[PDB]
Amino acid sequence: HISSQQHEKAIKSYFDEAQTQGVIIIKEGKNLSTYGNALARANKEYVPASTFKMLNALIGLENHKATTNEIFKWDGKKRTYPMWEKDMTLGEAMALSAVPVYQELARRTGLELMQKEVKRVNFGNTNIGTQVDNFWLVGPLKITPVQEVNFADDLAHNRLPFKLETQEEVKKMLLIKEVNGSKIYAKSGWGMGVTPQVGWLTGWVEQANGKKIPFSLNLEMKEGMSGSIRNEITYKSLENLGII
Ligand SMILES: *[B]([O])([O])[C]([C][C])[N]S(=O)(=O)[C]C1=[C]C(C([O])=O)=[C][C]=[C]1
Repeated sequence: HISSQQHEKAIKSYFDEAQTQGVIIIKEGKNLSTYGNALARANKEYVPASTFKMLNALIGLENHKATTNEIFKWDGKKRTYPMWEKDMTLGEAMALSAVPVYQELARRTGLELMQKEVKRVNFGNTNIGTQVDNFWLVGPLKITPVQEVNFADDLAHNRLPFKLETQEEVKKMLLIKEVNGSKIYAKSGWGMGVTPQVGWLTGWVEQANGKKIPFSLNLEMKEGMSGSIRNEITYKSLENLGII
């Protein structure tokens, strides 16, 4: 019974109250819906930041640069965050957003193959530049929220150009929340190497009946915001729309 005006006002208020500017794009079948407090962000380009780990993992597994059980050993050097000072599989590194592990994977893939594969998937502006280990953090690779939700839609439905098994293995790494009978698969991003900083949460809800509803949240991370605001706004928005 809830009007579209009320859903739009509610979701906008979640971004307003977090003192940020952002959008969340929802896709139902082929139809995009855009909510939030800065709708024009929907077709603007931002660095993908750690959302690129979804594609990095697909590329590295497909090309035999790692297995899902391989343990990437911590090299013993101090990390930016202490939670990264440990040995990790790709899936554990996905959950911790452990940049160093995915930088190792990118170096195994190498610039030539990485560029070919990013072009082959047609991800964002497709440009990785000359540095195989940081192009998703500081540019030149960029992507819009519409492109991110369409990438999530492709992955959720096994439509990316990788083996089915590769896509299933990466999707298993993305389960972040179980709500009643729904499952939320997503990857966060926080681009601290750019100004303004960008925050992302891109993924999909798998409902109990099996329908998959992709989404992409994109906002501005401000001084002293918590990363959990990305999750909190996303979950509140999905709940307001009755998706979870
Ligand atoms: B990534 O998560 O976006 C990674 C590389 C840009 N972000 S970071 O290392 O600069 C800060 C960070 C963010 C997150 C997150 O949840 O996205 C997790 C750990 C560290």
